[PDB]
Amino acid sequence: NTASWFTALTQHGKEDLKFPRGQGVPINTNSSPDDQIGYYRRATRRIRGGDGKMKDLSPRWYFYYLGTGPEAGLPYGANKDGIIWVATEGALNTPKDHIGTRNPANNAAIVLQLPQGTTLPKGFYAE
Repeated sequence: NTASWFTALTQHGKEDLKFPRGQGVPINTNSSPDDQIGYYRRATRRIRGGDGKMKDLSPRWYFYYLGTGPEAGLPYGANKDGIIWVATEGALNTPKDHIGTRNPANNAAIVLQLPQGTTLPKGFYAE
């Protein structure tokens, strides 16, 4: 009943999303150095195509702070298909339930922006 705080990263290539061991956490001025840790979750959608058959759209990757979201129970590093982990140096490996997720009724999504020098895999674009 709740959404990611940020807009999604859309996967346009065959590469899966992945970041080096200090990159990938979206910028949020209303968060602290301890909170800068979370995961991206892949969300695939299916639509009626041109032949009338079902077809997959491009996968979307949504960021959630650690301890929040559809995989709030997973500890950092947990093995699960469709889940990739990110953290910045100094972040605390504790659940961020104090941040939680977004209610689109009273909060717009934060435009996802990565800090200067973030290395993305092929098929991903940083605004």
